[PDB]
Amino acid sequence: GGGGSMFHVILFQPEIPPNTGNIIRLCANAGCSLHLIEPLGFELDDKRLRYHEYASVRRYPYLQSCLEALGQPRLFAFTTKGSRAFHEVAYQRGDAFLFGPESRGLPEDVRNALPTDRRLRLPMREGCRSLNLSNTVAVTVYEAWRQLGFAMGLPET
Amino acid sequence: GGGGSMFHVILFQPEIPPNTGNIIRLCANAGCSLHLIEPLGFELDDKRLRRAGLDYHEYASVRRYPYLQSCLEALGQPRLFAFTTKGSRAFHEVAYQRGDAFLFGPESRGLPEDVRNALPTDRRLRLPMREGCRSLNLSNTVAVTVYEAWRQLGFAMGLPET
Repeated sequence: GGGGSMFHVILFQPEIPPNTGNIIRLCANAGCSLHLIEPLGFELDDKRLRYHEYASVRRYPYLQSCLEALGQPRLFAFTTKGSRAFHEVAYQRGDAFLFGPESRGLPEDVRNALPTDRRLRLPMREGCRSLNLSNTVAVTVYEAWRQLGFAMGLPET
Repeated sequence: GGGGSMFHVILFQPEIPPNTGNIIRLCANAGCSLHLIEPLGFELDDKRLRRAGLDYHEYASVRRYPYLQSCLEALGQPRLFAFTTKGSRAFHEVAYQRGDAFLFGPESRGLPEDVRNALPTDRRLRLPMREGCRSLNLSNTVAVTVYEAWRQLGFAMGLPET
């Protein structure tokens, strides 16, 4: 209902309002909770992407405040610097997924607080541009959701 | 056998440029060609793509057509799947294969009824959703669709398959 959701999506200092808009819609369709680590590059009444599709959007001053509030969930970081392909992991309910901001990496110190096998990467072809952040989150969430059989409800608390 | 990209992504009358900006990056990363059925809701041509920074290898795979049928003929009539909320079959039940083409409707309207029904029922696919939700963003739908099909092919990166 408000944190008993399937996965937790954590955006570290996101910068571009439409991306976060599209991630809110994605988390709604997939039953995930969304968490934003300040500072943000936009305020949360802008540009409404297109009542309460968004009310399930928490913001926090620091990564650690978010993770305390969530109960220290199993955490994976999704970075181009990953040591391991995202699809090799056995995801499970309550896992948290941490993504960096659009125009920069996730800080070195955040990435290195995670075990090596939990710094994950999507298949990035050589010489290519980065993927859009929202598409990255969608692909990550839908792969983890697929491993759970696209389960819709139980529990919906 | 006449497929030199992994998949073919076809946008029917795309309206919102950032969605197509995002899908160009996804197709480049996954090794897919991208085809846009006119009219578009925005400007797109090789000069604009070059002003963005794409060189010949990258924007040669981004092409426009007048009609859906003109596009399919240019591709050799590949197996075609259409991705819609009115689909009958869940998108993850298909066994995809190299050279498959994926058709997506516009942001505002979804595919024309006559386009959707031109396809066999078992190739009208839907993505899973919470009950009573609005569709996913068009570029998220494409990303999610392509990466599931690509996962089935082991994420083969530019493998020299015929």
